[PDB]
Amino acid sequence: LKNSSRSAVDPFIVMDVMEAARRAEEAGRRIIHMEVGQPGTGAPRGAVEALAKSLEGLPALRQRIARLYGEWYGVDLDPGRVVITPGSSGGFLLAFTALFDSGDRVGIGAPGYPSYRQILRALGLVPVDLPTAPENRLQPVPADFAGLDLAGLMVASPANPTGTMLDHAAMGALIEAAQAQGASFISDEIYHGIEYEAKAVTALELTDECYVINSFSKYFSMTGWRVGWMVVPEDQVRVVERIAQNMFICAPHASQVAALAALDCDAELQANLDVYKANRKLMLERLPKAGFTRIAPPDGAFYVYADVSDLTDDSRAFAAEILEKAGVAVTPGLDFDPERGAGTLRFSYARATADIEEGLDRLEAFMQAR
Repeated sequence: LKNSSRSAVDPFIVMDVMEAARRAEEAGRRIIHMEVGQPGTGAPRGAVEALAKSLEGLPALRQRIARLYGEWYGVDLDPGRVVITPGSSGGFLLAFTALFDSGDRVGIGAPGYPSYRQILRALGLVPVDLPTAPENRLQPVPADFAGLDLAGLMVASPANPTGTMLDHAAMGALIEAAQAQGASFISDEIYHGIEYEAKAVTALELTDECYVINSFSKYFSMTGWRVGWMVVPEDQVRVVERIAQNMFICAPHASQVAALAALDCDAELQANLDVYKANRKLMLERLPKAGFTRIAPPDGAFYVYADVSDLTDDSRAFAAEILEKAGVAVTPGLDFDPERGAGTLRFSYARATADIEEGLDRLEAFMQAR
């Protein structure tokens, strides 16, 4: 069988460390997992209870999400504009299908989420990586795409892998600039909720002419459940609905029952966030001490993105050495930034505080002996 061009997506560099981590554990070694981009926790107890009862999208879930926009952002949102998706992959599929045609160019910041470029290519679209600068908080600025003919622009705040966020001014400027050159604006708000001192800004606070993509996988701690949502303009709901119907793309009902309930599990989800707050405090104090002195500001999410060019020429080899010798799994930067990632690393602090404490001890000892 002959394969297509769109099928030649790139294998994730992080697979070397994750498999090596699995091999380490099979041989008997406890590894501290600082490589995963998912919460250490499962679905909140109230979500699990709700599903268990039922065993013994959804209008109520759309309505509950709409309420979240008022309570979190002071945005009055019609639930008719909330589309329930099978997660963020589903949201990206639906957004890109609604908005772009074969060969359309879509601007994405580098460093960024590895799957953006791959999903765009897989659909016959053209990802255009925008190398972002430290002085710009590793977020795109209008100048980054003023020279580029783009059909769309995608931004993330808090971002993977950096944790950096876009404040109201930064988001406004981006939206104004996108709109002015005909680039459809997509706001990835998947890590909203996982926030420290900076307040997340929904693109809905600045415009309705945007697609917002979200998920229950992060703050709501339902990674694995394949449920999320998107918000689209009033005039775009029917476009999305027909695609979702005609392509049968929707969240499992079991997952929708759980997510409805998860939205009211504020106490548990804030407890998870207290853990992230404690771990972040530890990362910020102890990583410099270990030799990781150049990091992007971890405004939100649970990542630290480090420039390690003083320590190594090849973050892939360096991550492998950290695993072998320190028993700590970290992610090379190459998946996020193919041009500059050989000199960067991403740490995740989504695990228990004791695991982070342990990870930092291991890192410190390794870097001393190195």
